[PDB]
Amino acid sequence: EAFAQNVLSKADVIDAICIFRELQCLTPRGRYDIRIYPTFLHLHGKTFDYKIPYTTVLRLFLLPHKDQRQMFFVISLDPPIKQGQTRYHFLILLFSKDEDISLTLNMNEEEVEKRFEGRLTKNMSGSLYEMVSRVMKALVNRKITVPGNFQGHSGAQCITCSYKASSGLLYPL
DNA sequence: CCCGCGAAAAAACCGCCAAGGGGAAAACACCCAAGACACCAGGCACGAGACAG
Repeated sequence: EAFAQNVLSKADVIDAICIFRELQCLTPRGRYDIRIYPTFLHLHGKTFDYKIPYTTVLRLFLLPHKDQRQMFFVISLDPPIKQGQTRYHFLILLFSKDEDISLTLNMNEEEVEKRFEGRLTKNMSGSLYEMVSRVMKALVNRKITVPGNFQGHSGAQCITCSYKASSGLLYPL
């Protein structure tokens, strides 16, 4: 804080709409902060960084976990973000239902009303996954797909099955 | 039906295979396995309980 104050005392600072710090990502793997912009999102990592325009997004999927304790937030990309010799077709995020948050936008009330048409507010609070879903919806306009009318025998909304030498969850959307 | 329907001499220009299907070698990528890098979250240590004792 002292260094920041010393910097501000000499600089003339004039941005991101909202910044989520450290969100459990599964594809790619690791903790990544997410900065929101009017036309894209900056996925900042401890080493690698990516920038996904909203024009590249195709679908947003919000799925529950088999144990009913976690939430999967999937973003379908196009073109896929590239990293050396690998291309990711989906951005997967993992959240916990008991992981709340309180966010405040970097905009004013009237500007938010004009931009998001009242879909968002200057200050919000609620579950982390709910907040991310609401923000991404208000940004992309695409509706977030949710599980259908399927309910497995174990009461879960998916089936545990293998695929390409790897276990995982299959959701009938 | 078969066969014939004059001796010839000179010149010129046009006629100059193309496809469908089978096979060989090559790359072209899928699948599988193993190593090395980023990192993150799980154990250890410490404070601060607090709650039975």
